[PDB]
Amino acid sequence: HHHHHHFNLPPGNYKKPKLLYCSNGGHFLRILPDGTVDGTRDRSDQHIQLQLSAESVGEVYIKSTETGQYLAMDTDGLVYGSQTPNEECLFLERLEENHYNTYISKKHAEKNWFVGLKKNGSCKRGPRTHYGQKAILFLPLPV
Repeated sequence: HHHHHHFNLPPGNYKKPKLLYCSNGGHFLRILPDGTVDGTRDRSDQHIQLQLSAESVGEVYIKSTETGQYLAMDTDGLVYGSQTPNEECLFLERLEENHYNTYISKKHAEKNWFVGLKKNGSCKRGPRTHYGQKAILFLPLPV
């Protein structure tokens, strides 16, 4: 239910799409049509528009409005874009530092694997992410 994690939730809803802005390097979470996932500073990019949806309270899907691909994290902690929703597509959306949004792999929740962007714009691998990093901090902006 709580998945052994705090339950501080961020404000806001899923009514409209959003951009997931990463504090770390100022990148927007990007889901490439090829299943590639990274971050870009280009506000005009057509693959940064994401529609979040709540499966259950605090659990979301992050889907690309452009491609329809779901954000996901594999068994080895690699983030990728899935054509279909599966257990690797669910994330625990939580409030962080009383301000930001963090996304913890539900499948790998016990290991604290988050979605995160490096200063260079490249995704981090599950095991490389951790509480306290700027890489995991996101700001949902209107498109």
